[PDB]
Amino acid sequence: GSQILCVGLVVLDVISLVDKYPKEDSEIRCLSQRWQRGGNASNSCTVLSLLGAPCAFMGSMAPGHVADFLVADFRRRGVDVSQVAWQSKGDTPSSCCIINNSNGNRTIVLHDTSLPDVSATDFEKVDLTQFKWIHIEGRNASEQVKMLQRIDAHNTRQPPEQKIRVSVEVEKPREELFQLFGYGDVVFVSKDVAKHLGFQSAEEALRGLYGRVRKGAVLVCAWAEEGADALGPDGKLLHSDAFPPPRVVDTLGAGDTFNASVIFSLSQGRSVQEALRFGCQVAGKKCGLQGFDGIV
Amino acid sequence: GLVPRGSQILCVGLVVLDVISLVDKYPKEDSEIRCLSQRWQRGGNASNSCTVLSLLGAPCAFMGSMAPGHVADFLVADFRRRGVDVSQVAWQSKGDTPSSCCIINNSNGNRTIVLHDTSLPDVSATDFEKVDLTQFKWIHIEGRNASEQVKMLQRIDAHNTRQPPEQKIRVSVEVEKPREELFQLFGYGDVVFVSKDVAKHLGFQSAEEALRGLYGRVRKGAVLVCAWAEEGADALGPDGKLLHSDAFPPPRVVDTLGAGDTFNASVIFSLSQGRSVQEALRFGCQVAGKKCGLQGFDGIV
Ligand SMILES: Cc1cc(C)c(C#N)c(N2CCOCC2)n1
Ligand SMILES: Cc1cc(C)c(C#N)c(N2CCOCC2)n1
Repeated sequence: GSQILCVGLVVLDVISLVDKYPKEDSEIRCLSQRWQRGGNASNSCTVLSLLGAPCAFMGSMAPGHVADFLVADFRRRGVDVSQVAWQSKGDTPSSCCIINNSNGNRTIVLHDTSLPDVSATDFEKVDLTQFKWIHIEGRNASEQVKMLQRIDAHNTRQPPEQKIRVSVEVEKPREELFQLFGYGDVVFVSKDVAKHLGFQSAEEALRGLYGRVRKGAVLVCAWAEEGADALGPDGKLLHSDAFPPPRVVDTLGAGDTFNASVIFSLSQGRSVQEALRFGCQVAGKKCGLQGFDGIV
Repeated sequence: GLVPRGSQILCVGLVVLDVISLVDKYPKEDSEIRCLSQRWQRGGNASNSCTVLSLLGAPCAFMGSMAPGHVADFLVADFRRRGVDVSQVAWQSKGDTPSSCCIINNSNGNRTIVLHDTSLPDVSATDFEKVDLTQFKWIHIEGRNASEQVKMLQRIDAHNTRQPPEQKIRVSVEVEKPREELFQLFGYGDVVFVSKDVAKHLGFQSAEEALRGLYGRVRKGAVLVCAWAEEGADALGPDGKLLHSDAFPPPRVVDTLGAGDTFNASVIFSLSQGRSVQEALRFGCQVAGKKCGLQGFDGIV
């Protein structure tokens, strides 16, 4: 149990860096362009790798020239791809990302290619003994709940010192995913999900959604410039102010930087308060740079 | 491989990777949306004309700037898919292979474009100097970096001076963008294509007005051509006779993107086949009109 595993998506981010967001029906030239390996679980593996944590990525990929770019990027970062669910049907998903250089805002137009998702069958083949931590990016909820029931069953047959710590991410405001609330030691709920459920702050969301988490779980909600908050079994609300850079240039994957940094800090035995703080610290650092290089 | 002497039609200009996404609604800044469909296409004027020439049955070559990388790889495989000779590409050690993001709102049909960056250098006169011209029977230049292209055109003129009339390379130029620097290109080539957009920005309200008002800018013996979409196209040569062909509209209009490039390549093809200017005008109108009722370039011939 020496590695952190992230189960989720790997998407090709085709990036255009603009000085201002284009008005509808307008024609504006971009400042610069780059291809970036994206996908939430995939971005968190980049961050975990830079933090010095051995990690593995599990997600669906389709053989082609794009997957060769993605795989070469994963390998250059030392991310283990041995668990990848290579598919025969479907193309590798790609997205057009417009990054506003003046405020760091990122607009994503995702092309979801109907690539078959990672299944409980794919997960059943995985050797759970090499993993210290397993993070699951909420996608195919019913099929992931089965992956989560499999980790819990393994845990019950293991000593407390050899148990696999589990984290879940509920980013999209999709009702199917609200069952995952639900499972795991740490539950990351997005600001978008929280707002969609009628909450105007991180503290409100935590108080209103805690009843949905597993006994003894920590519910975490980041709220951009408002920093981030956490709530555990003790009922004590924990807050961390954000660490915004003086110039916010790229927020693409900031939330993924936060999740990965919180997971790394907890996996290192640090307190929830310290982990919240470290999450905001690394995410804030990322926001003042293009991509993920130089975050540490 | 071995290209026979005076066998190819060369087009010099832009190649860009256009990523086109169809959306339910225009995305609001800082949001993550899912497009209805996404297409990766090879674009650019000279690039589109190259595809059309291959489909017409002509050996053709593309000359343009690319930087090694994944974008270039996609573009090279798309050129090769269309039988385009890619050996004259000006590879660049600095800059980005052009890529554009187009967003189409499915509801109103509006097109929002994030254009490629200006980082990649255009083909230069020194890059063009290194080209052995003997395998080309026709060279078409898309007006971009005018001062450098003027020298490319002077080089061809020099080459032609030393050749018997049967081994002279025919030349065409396209002034498509309403940019002042491009207007000096009107004085070069045997055939000059002027866009409706340029004509309008110069105050002309019809293809007849544009040709009459701009013919003085062309070199002796040149033919000035202007397509005006639904109004068809005109041509004017040294005899002073305004030639015209009506448009050949398709039953339903599907995709007009690259219709001007289809017209250009078809007029060039027809002229290179020894057909008259009137026959070339008609042929260009027919092929471009058929293209408009088709998605992309499949089945234009
Ligand atoms: C979108 C967004 C914008 C900014 C300015 C920050 C920062 N700093 C940020 N993070 C806050 C901490 O939690 C992770 C995200 N996210
Ligand atoms: C944009 C545009 C729209 C339409 C409907 C046509 C036609 N027909 C057309 N072409 C006319 C011939 O010359 C080339 C262009 N172009």
